[PDB]
Amino acid sequence: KPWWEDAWEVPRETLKLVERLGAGQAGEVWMGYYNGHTKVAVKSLKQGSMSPDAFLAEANLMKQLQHQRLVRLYAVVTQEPIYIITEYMENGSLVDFLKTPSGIKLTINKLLDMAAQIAEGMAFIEERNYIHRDLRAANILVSDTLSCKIADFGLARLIEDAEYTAREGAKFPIKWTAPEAINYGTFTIKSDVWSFGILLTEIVTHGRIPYPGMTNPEVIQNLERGYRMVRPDNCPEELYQLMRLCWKERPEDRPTFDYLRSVLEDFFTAT
Repeated sequence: KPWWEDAWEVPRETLKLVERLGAGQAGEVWMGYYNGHTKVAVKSLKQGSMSPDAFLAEANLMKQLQHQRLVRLYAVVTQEPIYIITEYMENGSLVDFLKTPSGIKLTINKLLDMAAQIAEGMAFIEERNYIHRDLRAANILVSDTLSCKIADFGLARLIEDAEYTAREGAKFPIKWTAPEAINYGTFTIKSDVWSFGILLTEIVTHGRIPYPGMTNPEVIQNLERGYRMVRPDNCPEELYQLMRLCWKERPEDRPTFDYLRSVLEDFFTAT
């Protein structure tokens, strides 16, 4: 729908940017207010860094994925400078939140609860035939009530058949990416499953880098031998075994997100 009929377009006058939340080569993210009273996050495009069409594509996809466990699209301003306005998550990225005084104090029970919330959002993404491709603790946002939501849908894609193939020179974070994706550029919801297992290690170590003390080549070498990440310190064996399921060799042997959600809720409502 053209902007003049688009229920999501808002005049830029409705927004007041107050504090920078994040910055990058492609733009910034600011906390601001919509119509004076409503707190929101505003993602601005750094003019020239990337195509505006590319930037806006993420908003168009978010329109198709509305769910409580996914950061919600609020509005867009499609005239330059362009903005994607979204739901504000007070405690920022989970990977950062877990290192704060509040985060450090969380019990394993609350961490299990948070993992279950994340699996619940991915189960929605899964059932709608989408994939995220950048599932890591940096991309999980935390609300003021310590509820988690999936964010950053830049790489997210609608899966027509069963797989999306990235193009030749596409590069991805080796430590979080599934081997078939590193090797063949092939992504499916099972690749996200692999990433979730890695994400679980980030939750339990309060934000530590996965595969401690290893470089990317060492990670690849170890994986190809049949090894997986060494048990993190103070990681409940039940959770470690759930991670191992996420890291099954064959994509088809990895569980669904709805299965992971169900198990993590049992773990939580046990601890």
